[PDB]
Amino acid sequence: RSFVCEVCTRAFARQEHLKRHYRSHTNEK
Ligand SMILES: [Zn+2]
Repeated sequence: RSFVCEVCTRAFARQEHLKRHYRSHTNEK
């Protein structure tokens, strides 16, 4: 019911967190 990093399947209260979180998963900005 809340964004979830399909990568580490991490859920956050904010989207930015996810996005920014991904930054690590890769390097796409
Ligand atoms: Zn993740």
